[PDB]
Order: sequence, then structure tokens, then C-alpha cells
Amino acid sequence: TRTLWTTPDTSPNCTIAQDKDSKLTLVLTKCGSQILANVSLIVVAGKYHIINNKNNPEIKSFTIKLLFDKNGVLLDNSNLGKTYWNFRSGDSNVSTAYEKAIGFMPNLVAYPKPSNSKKYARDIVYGTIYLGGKPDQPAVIKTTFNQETGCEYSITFDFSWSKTYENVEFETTSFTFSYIAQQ
Amino acid sequence: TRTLWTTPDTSPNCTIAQDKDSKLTLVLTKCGSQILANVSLIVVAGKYHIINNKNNPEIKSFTIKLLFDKNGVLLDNSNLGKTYWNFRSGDSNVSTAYEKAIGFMPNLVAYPKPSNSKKYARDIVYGTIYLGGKPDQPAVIKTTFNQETGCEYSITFDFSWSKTYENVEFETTSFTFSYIAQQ
Amino acid sequence: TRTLWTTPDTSPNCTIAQDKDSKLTLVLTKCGSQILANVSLIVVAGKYHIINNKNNPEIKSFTIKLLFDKNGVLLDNSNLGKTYWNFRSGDSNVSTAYEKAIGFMPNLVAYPKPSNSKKYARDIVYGTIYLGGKPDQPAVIKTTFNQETGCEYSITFDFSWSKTYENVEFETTSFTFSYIAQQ
Repeated sequence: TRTLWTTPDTSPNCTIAQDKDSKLTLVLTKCGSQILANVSLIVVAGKYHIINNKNNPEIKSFTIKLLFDKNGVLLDNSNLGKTYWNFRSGDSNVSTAYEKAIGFMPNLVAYPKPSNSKKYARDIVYGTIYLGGKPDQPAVIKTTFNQETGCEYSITFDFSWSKTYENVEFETTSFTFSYIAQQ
Repeated sequence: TRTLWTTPDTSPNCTIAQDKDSKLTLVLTKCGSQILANVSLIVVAGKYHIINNKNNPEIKSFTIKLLFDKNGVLLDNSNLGKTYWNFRSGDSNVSTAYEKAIGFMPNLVAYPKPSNSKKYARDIVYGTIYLGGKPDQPAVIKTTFNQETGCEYSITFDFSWSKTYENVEFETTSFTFSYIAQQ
Repeated sequence: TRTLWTTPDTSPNCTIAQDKDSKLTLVLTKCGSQILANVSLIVVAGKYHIINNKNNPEIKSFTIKLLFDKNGVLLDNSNLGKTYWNFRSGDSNVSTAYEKAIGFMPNLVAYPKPSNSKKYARDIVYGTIYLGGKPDQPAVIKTTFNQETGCEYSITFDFSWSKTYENVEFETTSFTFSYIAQQ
């Protein structure tokens, strides 16, 4: 499978700025032609952990890329660690190894490659999450489909602020969206 | 079925202002009592294609109506073209229009018809999409259930901008919501 | 089952400020590891029915708590009435009470208890609903998971305004979100 996730375990699984500096809590759940997605992010390390824009005003956005082969396995030059990401059983993920989740991938027809044809804005799903769950502390999470090259399919999360933040931990609220499946 | 959609093909399928001037990319996917919906809009023609509010400040909202008989077939005086809209098999629809679509329709109990009784606002699901996928360029998408007359069921999208736009193509981001099913 | 709901009937089922003063229209629908949730609120009685902030500027937020035992039955010191809340069969509920809908519950792993650790903000799902479906009249709906004590699981809705409202009926638009299931 119903579900292809990174375990909810919060053992860091994502490399933004330095090795295993973050936990991306992505959960994809197939309902026929739509994948239902729930996403969250805890930076625990280095750049992007604590934000001081009085210090570093240049720092106010970053990116996490998920790339996939013709089959839909995570290509290990994705920001996300390949081991934790696999179809879920219970509190774990069937262990074994991931293979053949096509149609967990976003539809190429619906969400074309940049090369294949002129892209429209339906490729994108803007959402807003909140740092520390504080209403005064929002940030944007622009999810973008099959727009990376060096892969057959992409999901790519772009995080951005626009507010000058002084000592704010980048741990987000949950956000939910859907996209159209390849099959 | 799982899914009732307009093909993602982007061959114009919707009549807002003039014949086939737009592509409504609606995708309904039944999860028991809830329909999970993903919606997008590309205007390609005439009024509402390029927005100049310096020229036409009066122009900042329009409407797309989906009407359904007792059975849940699109009544062909809906803004959406009746041919492209049918239960999905592959990237097409078996290309013979459906007969038994009910319970893709929004619940009359939950979302009543405009009776004498006190009407509550739970009929409505406000969302925000973004023109050209630009954060500076938002617009509203008020989805409204079973409030149109001359039909048994309605889904109706109301698009509005508070913002004075100078030469902006009305092509939207994806937006996802859910409603309660009739059956 | 697919669905665990409060009937869509407008018969008050929730106690905010005084006995049965409100109708919470909560609808949980299991798609594997994610619950897809649709929520609405009609206050019909007493404090929080009509809002005058010229009169009572102190009044601009309130809370509805859903509590669950190890098994996932609503504990009857929840704001929501235990009788109307049960797995859906037609537009009714088989009128025989459920025990142990676990995995309609939010995951403890994902959404931990306030257990003496660093708590992260992924517990929370901020949304905005609109009073009377009027764009000028928004309110916030901070949904928060497993953060209440005297229970094994919690869903808790926090409603807040920040705008001075003069004679506004607190009846909301629908709002849709998802959380990760326990199992």
C-alpha cells in the first residue's frame, strides 16, 4: 505494498549540507492513480540546523532531491539515504531490498520531463510548513515532479523562508499533498 | 474504477469564456467514503488567458461548473467537455462514456442542496494555487458542493485573485482536497 | 471498515463550552499507513456560537480533544460525544459500538507522547478554515497528535482567530489533512 515510506524512526536519513544532517519523513500511499503523500523535515546538524539571518542573511533556502531509475528505485545520488527508503511492513519496511515501484512515481504524461515537452506549472504543489510549530515562523515547501535530469523520475522538495529568522531550529510541521501516478 | 478523471493529455477540454479555451485537470479517486481530488487549470485562449488588471481591473474571477444527473454523469451544459471525462483505464478511459458513476458524487446529507433549511459553510473547501508556479502570484480556488440548480449534484470551482496582475498567463499549480462521497 | 466518522447529521455531537453546543464533522478513512481526514465545525450554542470581539476581545480561541485507550475507543472525557462516533455503514454506523480501532490512531513512533524527550513539530498539521465561507473571515485549525495525557492516543483541534470579529457565526469550511497510522 500500500505504502512506500522512510521509517518514522527519526534516525537521520538525509544529507542536505553534510552527511546524515537531517530526517526527511516522507510517506507515499497508493490510492489507484493518485499517490497520497505526507512529508516533514528535521535538520539536526550543521548549516540549516539553527537559522541566524542576522549572521547569514544569504542562507534562506535549500533543496532535497529524490531521483528514480526506469523501475522507480531511489538513485543513490539523491539527498535521501537509499537504505531506509523501501515499502513498509509494521514499524519497519519488509527489510530485504526495494525493487519495481513504478506507479509510485509521478506520471510523465501529467508531469513531463523538461526535455520531452514544454512544462506547465501543474508540475508543482506549493505548501507551507511552520518551524517549531510556531505560527509566526512559516517556511515554504515547493514539491516539483520529474524536473530533475540524470534520472527517469524526480520528486524534489525546495524549502524557502523570506522572513529574517534569529536562532530558529529547522524542524517542520507535517504537510500532505497528492500527485498523479505513472500507472 | 478506482479513479474518474479528465485525461492528463492537456488538449483543451473546458469552456470558461469561449469554446475549448482551457484544460481542467481534475482527478477523483475513491477511498471508501472520501473522494481524494487533485485539480489544476490551464487557460490557453481569450479572456482569462493573459491577465492585465491595469487594463481590465474589473476582471479578477471566473467559474467552472460540473453538473450531474441522479446517476452522476456530467450534464453537457457543464463548463467541462463531456467526452474527455470518464473512468480511467491506462492514460485513457476505454473511450465509451460511463453509466454507473454515483459515490464519486459529493454526499447530499453532508453537502445539502439549497433547501429552506439553514445552510452551513462545510459545503466549501477554500484552497490557494499559484500562477506560473511563482510564489508572488497566488489565486484562490473555492470548491463548492451541490449548490448549483438544474442538476442532482454539483462540483463548482470559483477562481479569484485579490492582486493586480500585469500580463500573467493563468496556468495554475496542482491543488489537492477531499470531500465525503454520497455512497 | 474503510471509514470511521461522526455521522454527517447536523445533530450536535460535541461539547466545547457547554453540553452538546457544537457539531464536529470528523471523517477518518484508512488508506494503508495514512488516515485521510476531513473536518468541519458548527457551533450552534452558547459561547463560541456568535463571536463579538468588540464585546469579548479576550475570546478568540478554543479546543476540541479526542482521546483513545490502548485499543482506540473514544474515552468519554473527550469533547466529542462517544455515541455518534463509530465505523460508518450506509449514512449510519451499524449502531453497535466499535472496540479497538487501533491503526485509525496516529502512530506513537511518528507522533510520540510528551515523554521527557525533545518533542519535534511534525506532531502538528496547521490548516486555515473560513467562517461562513467568507474569505475576509479566516480562522486557524492546528491539529495535534498524541500530546494529551490521560490516554494512549490523542487527536486535538485548536481553533484561533487574531482578527476582531463582530457578530460572526462559528460555522467552518471543510478542511482535509492526513496523518501516519499506528498500524
